[PDB]
Amino acid sequence: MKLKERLAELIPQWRAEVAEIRKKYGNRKTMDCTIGHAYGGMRGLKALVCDTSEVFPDEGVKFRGYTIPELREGPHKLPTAEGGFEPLPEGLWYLLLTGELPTEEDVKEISAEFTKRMQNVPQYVFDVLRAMPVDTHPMTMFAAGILAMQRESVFAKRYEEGMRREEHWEAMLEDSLNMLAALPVIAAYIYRRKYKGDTHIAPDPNLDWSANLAHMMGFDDFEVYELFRLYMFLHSDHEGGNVSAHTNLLVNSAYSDIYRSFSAAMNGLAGPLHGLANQEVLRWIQMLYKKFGGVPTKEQLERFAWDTLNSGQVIPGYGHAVLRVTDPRYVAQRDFALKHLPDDELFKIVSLCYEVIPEVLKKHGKAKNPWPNVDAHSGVLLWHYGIREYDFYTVLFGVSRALGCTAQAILVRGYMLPIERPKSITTRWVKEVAESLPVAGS
Amino acid sequence: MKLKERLAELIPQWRAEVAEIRKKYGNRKTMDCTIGHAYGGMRGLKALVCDTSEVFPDEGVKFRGYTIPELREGPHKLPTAEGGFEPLPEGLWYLLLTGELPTEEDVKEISAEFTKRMQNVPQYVFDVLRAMPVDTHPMTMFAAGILAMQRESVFAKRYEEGMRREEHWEAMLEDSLNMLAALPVIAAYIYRRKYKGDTHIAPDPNLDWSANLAHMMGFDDFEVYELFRLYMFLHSDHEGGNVSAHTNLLVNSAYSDIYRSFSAAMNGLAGPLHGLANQEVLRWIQMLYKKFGGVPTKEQLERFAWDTLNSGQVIPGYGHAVLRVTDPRYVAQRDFALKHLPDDELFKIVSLCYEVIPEVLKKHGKAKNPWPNVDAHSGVLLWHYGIREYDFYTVLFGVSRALGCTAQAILVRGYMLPIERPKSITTRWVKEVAESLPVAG
Amino acid sequence: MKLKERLAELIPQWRAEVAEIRKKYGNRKTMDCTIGHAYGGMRGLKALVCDTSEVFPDEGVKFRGYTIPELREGPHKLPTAEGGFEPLPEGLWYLLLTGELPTEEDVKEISAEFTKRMQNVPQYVFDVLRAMPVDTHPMTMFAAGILAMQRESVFAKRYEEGMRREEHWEAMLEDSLNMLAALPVIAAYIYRRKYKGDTHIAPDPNLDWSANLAHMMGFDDFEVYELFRLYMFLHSDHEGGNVSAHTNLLVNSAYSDIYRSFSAAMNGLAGPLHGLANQEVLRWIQMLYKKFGGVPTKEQLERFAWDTLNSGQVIPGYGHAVLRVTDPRYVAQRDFALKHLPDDELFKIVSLCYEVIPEVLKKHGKAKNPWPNVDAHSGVLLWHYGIREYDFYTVLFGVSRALGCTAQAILVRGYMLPIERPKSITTRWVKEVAESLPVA
Amino acid sequence: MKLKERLAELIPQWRAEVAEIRKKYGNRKTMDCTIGHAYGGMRGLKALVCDTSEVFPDEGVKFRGYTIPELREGPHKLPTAEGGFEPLPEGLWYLLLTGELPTEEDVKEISAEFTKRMQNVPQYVFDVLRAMPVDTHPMTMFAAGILAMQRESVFAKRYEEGMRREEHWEAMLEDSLNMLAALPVIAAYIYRRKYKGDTHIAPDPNLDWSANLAHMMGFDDFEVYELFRLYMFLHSDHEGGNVSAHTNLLVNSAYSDIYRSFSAAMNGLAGPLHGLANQEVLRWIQMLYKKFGGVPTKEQLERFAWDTLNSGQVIPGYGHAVLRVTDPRYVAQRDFALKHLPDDELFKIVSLCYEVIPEVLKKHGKAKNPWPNVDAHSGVLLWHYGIREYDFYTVLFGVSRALGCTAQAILVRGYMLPIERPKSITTRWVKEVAESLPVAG
Ligand SMILES: CC(=O)SCCNC(=O)CCNC(=O)[C@H](O)C(C)(C)COP(=O)(O)OP(=O)(O)OC[C@H]1O[C@@H](n2cnc3c(N)ncnc32)[C@H](O)[C@@H]1OP(=O)(O)O
Ligand SMILES: CC(C)(COP(=O)(O)OP(=O)(O)OC[C@H]1O[C@@H](n2cnc3c(N)ncnc32)[C@H](O)[C@@H]1OP(=O)(O)O)[C@@H](O)C(=O)NCCC(=O)NCCS
Ligand SMILES: O=C([O-])CC(=O)C(=O)O
Ligand SMILES: O=C([O-])CC(=O)C(=O)O
Ligand SMILES: O=C([O-])CC(=O)C(=O)O
Repeated sequence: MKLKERLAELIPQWRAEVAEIRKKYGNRKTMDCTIGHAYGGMRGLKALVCDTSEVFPDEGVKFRGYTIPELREGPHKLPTAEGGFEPLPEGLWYLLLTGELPTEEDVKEISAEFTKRMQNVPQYVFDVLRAMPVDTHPMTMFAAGILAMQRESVFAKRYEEGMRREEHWEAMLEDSLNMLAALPVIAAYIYRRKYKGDTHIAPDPNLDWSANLAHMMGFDDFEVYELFRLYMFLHSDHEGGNVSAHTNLLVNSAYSDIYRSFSAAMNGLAGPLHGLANQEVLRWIQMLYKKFGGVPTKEQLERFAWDTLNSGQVIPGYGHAVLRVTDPRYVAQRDFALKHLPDDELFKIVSLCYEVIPEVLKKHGKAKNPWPNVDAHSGVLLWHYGIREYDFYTVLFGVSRALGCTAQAILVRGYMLPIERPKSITTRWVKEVAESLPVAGS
Repeated sequence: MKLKERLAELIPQWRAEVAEIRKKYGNRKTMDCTIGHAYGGMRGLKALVCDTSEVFPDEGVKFRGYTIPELREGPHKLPTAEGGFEPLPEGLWYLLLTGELPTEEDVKEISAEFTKRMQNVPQYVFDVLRAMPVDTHPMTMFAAGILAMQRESVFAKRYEEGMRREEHWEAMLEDSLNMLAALPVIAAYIYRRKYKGDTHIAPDPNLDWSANLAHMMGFDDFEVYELFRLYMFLHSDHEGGNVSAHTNLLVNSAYSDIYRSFSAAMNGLAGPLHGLANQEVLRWIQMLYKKFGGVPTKEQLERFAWDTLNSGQVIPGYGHAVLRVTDPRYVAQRDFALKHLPDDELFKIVSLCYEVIPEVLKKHGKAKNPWPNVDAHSGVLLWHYGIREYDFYTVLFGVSRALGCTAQAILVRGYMLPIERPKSITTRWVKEVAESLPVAG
Repeated sequence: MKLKERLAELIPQWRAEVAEIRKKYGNRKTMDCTIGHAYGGMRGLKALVCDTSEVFPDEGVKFRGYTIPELREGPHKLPTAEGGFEPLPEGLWYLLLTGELPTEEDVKEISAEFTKRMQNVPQYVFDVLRAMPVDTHPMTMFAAGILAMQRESVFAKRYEEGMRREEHWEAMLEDSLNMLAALPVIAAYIYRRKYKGDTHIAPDPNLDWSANLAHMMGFDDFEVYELFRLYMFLHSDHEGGNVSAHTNLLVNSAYSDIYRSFSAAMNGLAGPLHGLANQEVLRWIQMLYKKFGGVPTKEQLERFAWDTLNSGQVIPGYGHAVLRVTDPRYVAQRDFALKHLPDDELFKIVSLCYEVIPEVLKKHGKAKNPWPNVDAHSGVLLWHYGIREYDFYTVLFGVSRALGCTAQAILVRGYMLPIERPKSITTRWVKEVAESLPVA
Repeated sequence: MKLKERLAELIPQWRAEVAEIRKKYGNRKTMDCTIGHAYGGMRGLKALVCDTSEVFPDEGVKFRGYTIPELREGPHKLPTAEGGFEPLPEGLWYLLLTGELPTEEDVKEISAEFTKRMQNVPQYVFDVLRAMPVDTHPMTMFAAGILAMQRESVFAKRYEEGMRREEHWEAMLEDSLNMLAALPVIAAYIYRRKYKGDTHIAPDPNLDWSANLAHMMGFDDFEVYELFRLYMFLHSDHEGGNVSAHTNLLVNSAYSDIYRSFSAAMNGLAGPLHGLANQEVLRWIQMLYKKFGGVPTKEQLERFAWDTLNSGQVIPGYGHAVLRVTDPRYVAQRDFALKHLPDDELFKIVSLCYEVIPEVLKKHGKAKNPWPNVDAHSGVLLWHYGIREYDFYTVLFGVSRALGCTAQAILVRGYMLPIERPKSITTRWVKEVAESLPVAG
């Protein structure tokens, strides 16, 4: 498999380079660590490594150096499905792992690997899923189902039998192949059992990964396959500092396998502060629609935005700190709606918003960035094609972000990064010492 | 419950204090952040707040200011079971939450809440546990059963009903009582199914929390109860920077409830680098006894230690970097053995090790610490009484450590600390800019 | 446990005696092995060892030298339940193992050990039984339940860890205590699921083993407790050579643990020539009662007996492989019935058969034994007290016969007897050499 | 089906021949019965009839007069798979029942019958299997599933309804066909659940019986299919007197159906001294290999054999109750290894064992047969092809041995042999009487 033969060459180089970076430049200072950082969620503190994606506050997130547009269209385009436009997550994943663009064949090998292993979800994983009351939240069911599959972990097995640190990444790749293949199956199982009368649709062995997720949920239109593919591409990764990506690295750092690290990560993604934005945006949009008995005019939408902001509320999906431009992930999805559903009422509102809202956020002047993010666009897309089960949206997210998390975990284990072990401090000590302490600088 | 009425008075005070500390001293620098932290798992980086316990290099861990001697023996001794000597975790928990020492009444209220609530483990939790093949690792079973119980989360439900941040700690507390009550039942269920022929022993409503775990695992000797109480006490908390306590805090920072954070924390505990040390020690002691056909002499042990150190190995249970004195958690456990099982042979090796290994580690001069930690003593105690299922040792650990994780989670949600969102950096950026960075100093 | 302390003395002794026998007398001839033996199910062949019991053609079974009357009536009467008359099987089991008569206190130890270990049937055993469809034959359910419990086998675990032959008996004893405690629980569960609407009754912790089976099956009655005690006493053991006992020895001889060897045995007891006769007697008694609208005359019964034989059938409950006199196991149940239900009409038919059928069978002139065996009497007792689930009768048998199976397997492992592996022969060889062989 | 048409003529002939023999040659003496026989496991005592096969002390097994070479290569080579070399068990079975060598067409009739009925394993058997904890030994799982399926016995249903003794062999044949079809499915379910992540592969209707078992286990190489064919053939049958065959006859004799008689026989095969030796052989080789970190010297193996003897353990894979020479089932398997895997490490240890272990057992002086048996060789063959789960090896044996068990049960109910019921004797009797008894010569 190209993906592995390649990683067999690159990872020992990278390991040597990281060893060199630690020895030679370990003592280079990047910043001051303050009291503020400890009480402030480490916000700003350069504490983590991640090589799969990087946010440039001018341009947006980039995957191994490449912009999102570049990878969606033009000579840098990632391989599609036969007769498709949208880039397959399978090829995206190859990129995150190798830093290199995959060929057509490279991607067909990953799709085949995911397809073959998609048949190897253990029966007991379903037994476990069926044991959970049906009204359990989908993110609980999802994480639990992932965790139960831990019995099949090749990393745990091999760790216990005795394996060199040099082989960690190989076992992590093998487990990641297995778990990634499992996720559409588990997710679909949950979807079907909760929402669609407990009727189960098997994988089609001719579909790519994302499309199979759609097929197994019960959607077979070409457009939905294309949506799923795009969705999975865009949401795959976003640095390592978000709660879910961080949890993954943290639990991985103790040599806990991907089933443990990833399911932990999902427990994190399930949190209301990490995993709900998509849904809140959508719910808002639909409230607008109900309020104005249809699409509002440019004027009505300005009047509403002003009243929202003046009673101290936020406009969902707009105005998050890190960027200073429009999220490429938003732009990609706008592009998709304009092509395949331009006359959708709820999307018209989203389109009106893209025109109005940043003009209102600029003249209100409370947001240093007035532009939308990826979560501003996704909801209407799902809803249009009849995926209307808000709670489940976070599962879809989780399915995508496993691309990032597995790639990251394979790499840091390839690099042989040590256990994540910050130092906590007590308020007792803060109060003892704070006066004696230098201000940030000197 | 006094604990609640008390937290009602204290947590607003602590919330206002922490606001003030952030405003007035946020800009105070504690240390240099380096490349080395980012590629070194943040070793040393004062990035977290934990007010439940603190490690002093020259004394050991302290719980809310108080040493282990103070609480176990000393002038501030925590309430025991009737007839008992060892401190009840129920009172330690009270202390971790309030920073104040419990009365006998306070401990009984907590004991009584854990007992009542021990009857409220949903049937579906057992269904889930049973659906897992019996040869599944017990820490996977443990974390999965806890996670399944997420459906009963009061936090989760109240968050969606819409609730002020001001009330977070109350929901966290409620869930924390339910979960803690459930942990012994889940852990016992796993033990009985895997190791004891799938026969199930119900909670005794007259036993404290620790004892009930022993009871439900099928051990009713007073000494065993006393061991369980001590164990649960010693292992309850060790700062917030360790993987499990950190995982707990991290996932909690997203407003995920205690079942999600604690199950996640347990996935980290399951990690070979975090959860196995007392087993490794015990097997080490067990190998010595096999090798010398009994307790080695001073001289056999010294040779074997020097041989060990001269092939680049470490001696398990000894020579950890943070302490510079013997871990008081080790001392308390040695005190227990000397008193209750002094002729146990594996104990005799452990005790001999206490004399011999520090001397060999001083002479060898490589260790900045020649002394043992908790993990060097805990195995032979468990094994003495017939808890011999190595893999399950991490579950006992987990049960104890829930006392600390719950306390820390209740607290930081009282404080209303924000989400944990550090910044990641690229090797690409480091390789570019490293040469142009100042050196720390 | 006195039982163990005693076996700890006795088995080393017996093992040395058996060694001595094999060395000094191994080549001592007992009988001729013939072609009839090989094609005739080994009838008469002294091929096996059993020290628990011996079946005398002209006297009946003896348990370690002691007759049923000796142990039920006196002058060597075993301990009873408090206020009971019937011997407790706990006491019989003690005697089968040691060859010594138990004290009262020795029997309470065993009762208390069964009661304690009764609480230790694994949940997964029930899981297994519930997965069997409810119309499954109950002997199928029984053997499966026992076999599933093989996962808790101490012999199996210890064998793998490494143990010398001398230690086998101790592992066999531990498993036998666990399994024997389990059988009443498993039997009751099957009974209650099949026949009593799937409601389940726990062990009562102040009942002996036999009476706990009755209790858990739903019958709380002194006479019933007494019947079960007697029943379990009587079917306990009957030499080494019957199909169930022999199956147990055979599978045991390859170092398979008691769950394997006993479940195998129950597969054999489930067989129509070994375990169904109780039932066939009852049905035949009920047929008589229906035809003649009550208890028949001696004339009506004789006709019906002749009509049974002319239609090519056996008269059930009569005859035996080796017995040639009235089975003492029959007589003991006759005494029970005379005492507790002498006006019961089915019983009346059974009693009338005792006077009439032996004459019929003597004249018929085929049967080598014209007298009743145990199976002639058991059904009408069970039926009288409200146990009417015919197929389940063989389970009760199974629970009892466990007593002798456990004792024998423990002993033979104590002795360290080797694997049972006789030589087979072909019909081709026989045909070629038969003329040249000597006669016996 | 030719098989049945042929049995319908042959069995009445055999029935009558038997009846005549019982009548005419009942009192023919074959040998003396001794105290030795009663206390020595009947060793040598001609106490059973078997017509499928006969084990010669000095040559090993013959199936209906034919040797293994004769049927595998020799002038009377059984039909293979298309493009195959190894003989198919389907044809050996036809030989066992009829005494006649099958055609191509007769073997395809049986293969097709197995294939068709492979689909008819009830759902409840799989429910029973899953109800068992996954760490249950395979041989217990195998026996239990077989036993659960007793519900579908035609013989037990027809017996309960009233059926003549003459229709017995017919009901036994119908049941055997169904059960034999079931055993690969049942065996493969156990293999998959325990060892391959609880995913399940359906039968392939284009495969013969042995190959389909591999297929359903997860192994599809031709050489693997060939190994299974040879394996199922070699372990089919071995006289009446082996513990499994005899347990089957014993239970059969009370009119218990094949599901009861064969599950019973499997509880006997599971014994360390019987079929479980194929597992024990590999466990023993493993301990060897670990002790000397690789292929040991002659001296190291010598020392190792003796240490197992001196610790009161058996050396698995050597010895036999009738064999007094190297087992031709062994020689056959060696042949297979030399051809297919001559350089395998484990195979080298087995080859070494063939020189050394007989030498040890001669000097030790107790074994009547110092040479290897079938179970010495079988494990290494499977291990080579990636079937390394040695606890499963006795299940494969069982699937094969069902062939012999079914052939014998059908025949003996055709002959109408009676219940097996030898006489037991007491030790008390032996003491009193022994001095008076004649010495046998
Ligand atoms: C069932 C099958 O498929 S094949 C054979 C069984 N499988 C095994 O490899 C088990 C190991 N082998 C043995 O135990 C024996 O050879 C068996 C199982 C065949 C038993 O057969 P027996 O006829 O009782 O053996 P044999 O007549 O040689 O026994 C005489 C003595 O030799 C010993 N002996 C025989 N084979 C072995 C052996 N492989 N290792 C150690 N001791 C042995 C016996 O234990 C006995 O010792 P004892 O006098 O202290 O009781
Ligand atoms: C138990 C039993 C099967 C043993 O049979 P056995 O060892 O073959 O007995 P015998 O040596 O007395 O058999 C000789 C003949 O008498 C016949 N016979 C024996 N008992 C008989 C009976 N109760 N009714 C009719 N005929 C009988 C046999 O069928 C045989 O007939 P055959 O010569 O036509 O073949 C036999 O006595 C019998 O069939 N009994 C009835 C069933 C029963 O109640 N069994 C309980 C067993 S504890
Ligand atoms: O005891 C532990 O788990 C280690 C620990 O607390 C820490 O390093 O902070
Ligand atoms: O003894 C026999 O063979 C038949 C019998 O009565 C029994 O097994 O109890
Ligand atoms: O064990 C026996 O006696 C004969 C046999 O099956 C065997 O070698 O498998």
